[PDB]
Amino acid sequence: TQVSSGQTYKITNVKAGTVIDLSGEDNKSIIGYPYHSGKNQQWTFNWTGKAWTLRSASSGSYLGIEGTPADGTRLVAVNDPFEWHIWRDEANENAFRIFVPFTNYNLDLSGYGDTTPGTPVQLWWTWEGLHQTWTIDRP
Ligand SMILES: CO[C@@H]1O[C@H](CO)[C@@H](O[C@@H]2O[C@H](CO)[C@H](O)[C@H](O)[C@H]2O)[C@H](O)[C@H]1NC(C)=O
Repeated sequence: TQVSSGQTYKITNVKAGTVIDLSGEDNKSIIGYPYHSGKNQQWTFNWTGKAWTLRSASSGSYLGIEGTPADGTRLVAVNDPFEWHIWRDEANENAFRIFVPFTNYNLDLSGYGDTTPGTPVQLWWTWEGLHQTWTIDRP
């Protein structure tokens, strides 16, 4: 399936198999969680003209970040559209990396893709670890 502006997707960690999930505990924290077709596990993509924004299908908040980009920066739901660069992974072209634009920081399921439900999604410097790679497909 092709990723296209206006469409809504789930985003699955290649290492863990859990998906990017807007925590039901606080409707703010971004975690890895097993997929149950929740709307808090579905993200509406928009191409702005220069980057992607990801809108929570349940809350209407956007996938964004907790502070300035760094190793360990938490992802959180934010009010305003937050722009991402999204590229195919170089080794596995069916998967993707999601970067803060013009940085080397990409989404990373913490604990090296810890499968535990509630594992935070964070930024980390880009490297080959598969917990930084994600499939994007229909809910
Ligand atoms: C009423 O308590 C909340 O119930 C929700 C439904 O079971 C639950 O939502 C899930 O949260 C997890 C993360 O903890 C994940 O986001 C799932 O996709 C959600 O369905 C809340 O966690 C419950 N707890 C609290 C404290 O609200």
